[PDB]
Amino acid sequence: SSQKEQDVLTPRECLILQEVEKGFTNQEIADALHLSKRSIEYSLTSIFNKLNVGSRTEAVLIAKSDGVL
Amino acid sequence: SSQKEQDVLTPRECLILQEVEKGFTNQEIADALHLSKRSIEYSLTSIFNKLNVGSRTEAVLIAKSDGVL
Repeated sequence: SSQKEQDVLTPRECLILQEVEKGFTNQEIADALHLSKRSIEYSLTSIFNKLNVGSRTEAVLIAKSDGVL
Repeated sequence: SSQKEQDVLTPRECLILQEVEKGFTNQEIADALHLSKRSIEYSLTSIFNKLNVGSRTEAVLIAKSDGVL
């Protein structure tokens, strides 16, 4: 639970991460969740707060750092 | 030379990567190169092509994947 950070996030936020950390971008996340590059960006900017991510770059970076991918 | 992909890039493009792969975002790249979020984004979107990066996410992701950070 509190051990995790990238997966302890909200279900969508976790989906967000996996789609960024995937190795594409927020646009692919939108494409994945069926949202929009506009919609997920609002989740990326908030993941900036939640995951202490810089904006998106850490969302994908920290995942590998942790061992997620 | 041809072995590298992330660092074989243009001097700026390499600087771009290191600032994304750093663990902040393109905005920190802008702030690092003293450009702008609007100018580096133009480099990120082209690094999409150069590095085969998905937009920016791979720029920071693939770095760790390779062992850059």
